Amino acid sequence: AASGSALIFDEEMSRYKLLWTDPECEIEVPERLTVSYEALRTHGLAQRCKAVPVRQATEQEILLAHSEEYLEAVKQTPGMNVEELMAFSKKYNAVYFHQNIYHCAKLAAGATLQLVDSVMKREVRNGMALVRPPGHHSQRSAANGFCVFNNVAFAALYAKKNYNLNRILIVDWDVHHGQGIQYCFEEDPSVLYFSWHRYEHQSFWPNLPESDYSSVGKGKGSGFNINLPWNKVGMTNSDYLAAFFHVLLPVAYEFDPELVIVSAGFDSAIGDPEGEMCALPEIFAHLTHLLMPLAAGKMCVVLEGGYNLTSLGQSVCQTVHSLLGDPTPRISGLGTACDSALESIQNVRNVQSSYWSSFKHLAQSETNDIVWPEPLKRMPASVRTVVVPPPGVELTLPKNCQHSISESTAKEVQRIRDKHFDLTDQNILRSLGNIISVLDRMMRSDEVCNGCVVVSDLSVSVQCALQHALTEPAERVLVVYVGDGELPVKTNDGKVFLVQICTKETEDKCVNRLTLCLREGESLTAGFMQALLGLILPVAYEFNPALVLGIVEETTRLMRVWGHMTCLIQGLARGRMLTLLQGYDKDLLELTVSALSGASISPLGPLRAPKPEDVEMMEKQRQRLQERWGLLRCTVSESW
Ligand SMILES: CN1CCN(Cc2ccc(C(=O)NO)cc2)CC1
Ligand SMILES: [K+]
Ligand SMILES: [K+]
Ligand SMILES: [Zn+2]
Repeated sequence: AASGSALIFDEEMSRYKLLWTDPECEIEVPERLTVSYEALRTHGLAQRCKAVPVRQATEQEILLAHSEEYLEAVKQTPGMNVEELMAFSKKYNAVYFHQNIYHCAKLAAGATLQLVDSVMKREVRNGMALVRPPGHHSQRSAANGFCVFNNVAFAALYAKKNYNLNRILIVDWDVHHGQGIQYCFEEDPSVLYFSWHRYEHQSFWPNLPESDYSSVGKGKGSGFNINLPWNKVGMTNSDYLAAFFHVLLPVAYEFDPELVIVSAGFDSAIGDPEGEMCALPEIFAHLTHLLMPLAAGKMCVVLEGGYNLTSLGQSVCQTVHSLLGDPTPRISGLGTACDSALESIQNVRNVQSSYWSSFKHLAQSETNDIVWPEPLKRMPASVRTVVVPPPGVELTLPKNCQHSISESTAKEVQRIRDKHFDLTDQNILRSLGNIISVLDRMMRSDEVCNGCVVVSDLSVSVQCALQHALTEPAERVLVVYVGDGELPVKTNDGKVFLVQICTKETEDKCVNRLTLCLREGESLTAGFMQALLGLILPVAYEFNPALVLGIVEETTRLMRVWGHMTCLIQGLARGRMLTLLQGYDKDLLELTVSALSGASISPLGPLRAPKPEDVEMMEKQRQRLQERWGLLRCTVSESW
């Protein structure tokens, strides 16, 4: 399977600029490209990507998305002087032309096609194109908002034609609406377009009625256009994550795309003068991370906007860091989305309830200057994953996993058995030595990121893992338990949150436990994913653990969702996760190690519908927990 990350960039795309006074376009400058590539170099990220050369898009490639009349017109701009270039530009809204912009527009588009080919040919796993001019405002016969040709639209149309793809997802996280992409695919159910964007009740450029949440697509495309308008500025990390957990991700995992393309404008970041939002550069590590289990990791990230040179470089690095599989930064201070964002989210979920199973329960009453801290260092672990199979069993491990007891650790095991345990089963005592050794190599280390240990006795293993973690000290521990019965886990001090997926319906009592009893049958997969995206991840992100403890008891239908969970759960605690598997199951063990190690997750297939019984259970959990954990909210709360 595919390995690295493509980086596509050429200096030539910085060789056009604005040649006259125009306050509407002053902000789009060649330095955006130079600063972003130079920040990737500074952080050692460009050196770790496969450089793929740019090329020109061909005439027939441009005609996939644009009219002969418009291409013929743009083709004449290289021969124009400044007066003619100014006259030509004024025919369009917020765009300038330059003798070299037609050349550069061909390169930005070809650069995007190069990335698609590298990913679809399995030459790389994923990649990013750093291009100018941007694309997503560009239309069939018009330049618009700095865009000449619609780079990302090309990518989807090209991938449809040349790879016979039937489902492509486009995520536009630029702060502006990509109306050029919306128009291109508005009737096409094979391309799912998602956009959030500063809107302010249509007072913000481009000032379009059809940028609102009620534009869902047309004809056979109904439901495959998703607009989330931001009606106030200052949106934060919590607003962006709420948008992902409660709108985009549920639909994207149900759609099950074969390719993901990101219209990656970083004018949605803190400090940007166009966006005026407040999200930290670190959030793009998580927006990237949360999408990577789709389409077997096949993701093409295409630069659009972003005008604060500092804000821009940091966000580009956080994105490539994530494409490279480096550990995600911890996001602190998360909570409820603001009221305007909850209104936008609840309105889009309601209008989309006719088209997506994650929202269908909503349709019937029966079912209800600017500064900020520099991002910290993200170093990939020497060995990413450590595994301790049962004694004897050697396994075929990925190149970045490794088998594991020191004299010091042996003394600690004896101390613990002497005070707290009596037990002499010499292998469930080797268990404890392995748990303590692997945890020490996770926390007080830097060399290892996560690990998986097979165990016999859950209660002493869990207790030893949990207690050793707490005194390390890891401030908070998220525990994810698949199984029944009660663990030696205390949730009465705030330092532990326990998620439990079980078979017997348990009444929860306090707001530090989430207990999900999902029914038996075919819909267990969709129900689990709905719970993961809409309940588990919101709470876990708000909790912000320093360690994730996963626990599976011996008794297998979740063996189809476990990979997605352990991939997504690595967005917490910088990927520091210890998974305890009770008993040897080679498939589950190999899958756990696969996902812990950063390998691609196999797709689920287009998702069925969850049972209404399960959706009712999940929304009762949300109602019970969302006052404590506001990131769970996907509606505006009632005022007194
Ligand atoms: C406040 N207004 C808003 C719009 N603006 C023109 C404009 C700027 C940036 C983009 C873009 O595409 N950014 O990524 C598009 C149009 C002029 C003043
Ligand atoms: K957008
Ligand atoms: K569409
Ligand atoms: Zn933009």
